[PDB]
Amino acid sequence: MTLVKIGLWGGNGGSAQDISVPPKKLLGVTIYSSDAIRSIAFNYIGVDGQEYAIGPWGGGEGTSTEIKLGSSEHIKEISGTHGPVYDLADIVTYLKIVTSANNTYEAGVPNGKEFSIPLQDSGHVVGFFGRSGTLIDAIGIYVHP
Amino acid sequence: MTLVKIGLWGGNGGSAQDISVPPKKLLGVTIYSSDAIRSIAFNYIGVDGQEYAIGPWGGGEGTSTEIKLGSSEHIKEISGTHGPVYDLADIVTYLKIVTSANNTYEAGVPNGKEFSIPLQDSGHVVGFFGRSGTLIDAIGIYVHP
Ligand SMILES: OC[C@H]1O[C@H](O)[C@@H](O)[C@@H](O)[C@@H]1O
Ligand SMILES: OC[C@H]1O[C@H](O)[C@@H](O)[C@@H](O)[C@@H]1O
Repeated sequence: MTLVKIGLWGGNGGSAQDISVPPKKLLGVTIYSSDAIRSIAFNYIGVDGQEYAIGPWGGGEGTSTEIKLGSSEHIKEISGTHGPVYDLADIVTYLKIVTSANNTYEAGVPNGKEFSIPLQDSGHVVGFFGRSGTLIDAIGIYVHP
Repeated sequence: MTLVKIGLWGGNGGSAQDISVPPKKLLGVTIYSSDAIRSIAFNYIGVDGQEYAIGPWGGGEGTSTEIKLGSSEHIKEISGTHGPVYDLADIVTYLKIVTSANNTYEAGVPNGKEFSIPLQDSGHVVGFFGRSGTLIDAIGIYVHP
């Protein structure tokens, strides 16, 4: 009914990004990265029962990390770093996502300040918000209890 | 499950600590600290309507930090560091708590890996879990959406 909204982690560059329909079920996340997180996109079923394909936020290019999820496989842990890269002061530089199936996905290069959200009980990540320009300046999460 | 349970951050020393009645409303937090977090205690109204006085977890001593909260003032941001201190490898070394009234409370000395939970919308911290022995080895939070 009410999602928990946590973040964002990263700098103040770029423009605010968000979703207008709260997610109910996260189906996929696609990240592009080099030495920093270059884009994020994600696909979910809204609380309205409709499917949304969000993004990409950021300029992309680099190498892809494609995370596919569903009714039983949930994101249970997300962490990363944010800091200086490519002559910018504070960018999301690295992301690590762990699902309930013990599938681990990593993007970028650890560099800067840590953040981490390990979820217990039934909590899981269902969506994102943040800031983007050419890169992902900052990232935040929506958490389904 | 109505609360979001996040964490813990810190090492694997000490013994697991937790609460059994889910919190509805957090009324106060008491922290003792030196170069590390030496104890935490808190009191809350449970979902059963009863008041609970939890802790102290940890051995305490040092300087006290007393955080008082209520129906309008609650914890919107909690952050900290964990890592080596004294002759130990991974302890909660520092905590910063910010309330909806823009009251900020700090305990310990920043040292080690960062963690941070900045809550948006209606989310707020209502309780804690973690690990303790002589000190607070690790700390986690319960979040009310
Ligand atoms: O996204 C990284 C960077 O991209 C562009 O240079 C601009 O949008 C900046 O404001 C932003 O910080
Ligand atoms: O709490 C810090 C330290 O205190 C005690 O001596 C023991 O419980 C340890 O296992 C613990 O790591």
